[PDB]
Amino acid sequence: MMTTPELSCDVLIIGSGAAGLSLALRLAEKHKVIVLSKGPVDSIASHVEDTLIAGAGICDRHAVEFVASNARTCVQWLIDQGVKEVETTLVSRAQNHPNIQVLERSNAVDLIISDKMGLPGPRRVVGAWIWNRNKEWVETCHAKSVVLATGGASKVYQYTTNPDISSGDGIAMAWRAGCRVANLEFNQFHPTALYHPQARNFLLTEALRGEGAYLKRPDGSRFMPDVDERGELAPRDIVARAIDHEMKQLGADCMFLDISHKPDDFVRQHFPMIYAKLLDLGMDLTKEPIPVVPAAHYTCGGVVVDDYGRTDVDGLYAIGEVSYTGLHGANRMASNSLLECLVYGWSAAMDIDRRMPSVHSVDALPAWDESRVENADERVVIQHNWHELRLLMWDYVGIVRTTKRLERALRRITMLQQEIDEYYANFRVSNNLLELRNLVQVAELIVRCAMMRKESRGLHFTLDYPQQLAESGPSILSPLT
Ligand SMILES: N[C@@H](CC(=O)O)C(=O)O
Repeated sequence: MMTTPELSCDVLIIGSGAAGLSLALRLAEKHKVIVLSKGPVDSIASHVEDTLIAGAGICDRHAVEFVASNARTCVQWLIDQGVKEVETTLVSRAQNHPNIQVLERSNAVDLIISDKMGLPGPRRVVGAWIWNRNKEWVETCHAKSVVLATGGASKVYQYTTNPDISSGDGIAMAWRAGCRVANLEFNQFHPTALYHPQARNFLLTEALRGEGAYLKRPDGSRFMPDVDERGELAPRDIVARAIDHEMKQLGADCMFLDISHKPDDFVRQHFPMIYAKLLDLGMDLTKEPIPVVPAAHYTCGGVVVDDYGRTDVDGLYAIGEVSYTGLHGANRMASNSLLECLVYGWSAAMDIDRRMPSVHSVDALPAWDESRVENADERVVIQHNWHELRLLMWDYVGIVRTTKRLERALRRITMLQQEIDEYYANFRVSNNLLELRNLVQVAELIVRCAMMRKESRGLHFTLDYPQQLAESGPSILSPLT
């Protein structure tokens, strides 16, 4: 049962995006930090008002003012660290810091909570079990504090702009550890991702439509003027809903983006990189329409945190897209996702620093169960379930929602949960199984938040409740009820 941990640190940071790496640089000035990477590593007043408007009336004003007031000093700190040229600096710094150990190709399995090993005092995180992909075994990491910085949950959807950072593992682990989550119905979709077998999540920018690109049905006709007087210039969420409608109504695999009516020099001049990438895949931006589908892009909800980035579990923090701070409300304003992870990283660091002397090391932790069950055919079904989840979320908790579609999603999600419990119990850990467990867990939370909201607001659009409620707030789920 109890054994000496393979790994020990003062702060375990799960996730290696901008949020995780910038917090790592802050804390590693004083503390031993491990970073787990899944793969290779205007006035304040107007910002506040713009954020509140973007959030469609359910922003937490306290959080909005917190981020807007501290934005400039936290961005200056980032610049002084030596500044996606931000990622180049952060990755280089994190890999060359004496007090940071970057562990690549390692997946957190679950958080180790003190009350499950008879430690006295209020329950707190004391470490995590970690799947080492190169060694194919589960290790134990002792940590005095743990920070979730794993990104969002967009991978629950079959189309996603950034799959490698959107598996929802931080949200699922926090839920299993007893944390509230919130606002998981507010998922931002990019309207025009390239639909091609070798697209590698390539995005067609809205600048194409800004310069006059048309959005076409498979038969060549333009659908945007039929639904919005601004046509292809409508706001992002309106374009995404229209594409979703056309695809589902027509049973079409994709819509099409076409600038071919513009002269060829106009196209090559304004979008040289887009023109270059598409001809490499066999598509001519100056002659033919480009196949596009919407794609899940950003999770405005997540693990509930306070001003310090503290979750409901002592010692456990969450910053960046994995967290729900209240900053965003029902939608996202562009620049706020970076400001959020800098400001809450600063305040998390302050709290972690002040808390550290009171935390005493644990010299023995519960080892991972043997988990030796193996059936090769059942292992293949894990992949079927993974695809089934991502498709049902696209259909039933997608861009356009209805009450009856949400019911179908919850029914299937519940079935998958019960099957996972029944069929994969004590299965040997694998990346696919961990991802399936987490995707299904977070899908349940997403659909339960979407079902709670009896109105259309921001990123939550339901045909059954087209209007906004006069008074509203966030959708909060508790695992303790
Ligand atoms: N904090 C990053 C994403 C992340 O790593 O959570 C951003 O949204 O800018």
